[PDB]
Amino acid sequence: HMEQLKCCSGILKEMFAKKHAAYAWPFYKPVDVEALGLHDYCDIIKHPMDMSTIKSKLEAREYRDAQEFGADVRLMFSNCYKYNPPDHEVVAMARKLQDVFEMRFAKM
Ligand SMILES: CCS(=O)(=O)Nc1ccc(Oc2ccc(F)cc2F)c(-c2cn(C)c3c(=O)[nH]ccc23)c1
Repeated sequence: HMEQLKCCSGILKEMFAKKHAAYAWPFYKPVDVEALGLHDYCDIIKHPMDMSTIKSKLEAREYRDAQEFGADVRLMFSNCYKYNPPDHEVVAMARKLQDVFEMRFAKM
């Protein structure tokens, strides 16, 4: 669990890395529903999640294990797939970032 949670910090650090920035940047912070004018976002997405919130939960030792960390990462992606139409550019970006996560998560 302790070394597992250190590995999860490594995965999140890679997701924040410069080489993935072109598709990862919309996931860096909570979706700003007000600034973006997404008036129905909170109605559709009951549990918003983003990379800064996951980073804070890891630092606060809120995750019991890798499975709990992985569930929040998958929630962030699931929210994006649920809210948006399948052809939305942000959905294409979420899948590219999910490619990064799934590889690392499966090999830990
Ligand atoms: C850093 C968080 S922020 O809120 O500070 N910045 C920000 C700015 C633009 C955004 O939108 C797009 C981003 C890239 C595109 F290629 C198309 C977009 F429309 C979003 C955004 C993020 N997510 C998960 C969604 C989503 O799920 N649907 C709609 C919008 C968004 C967030």
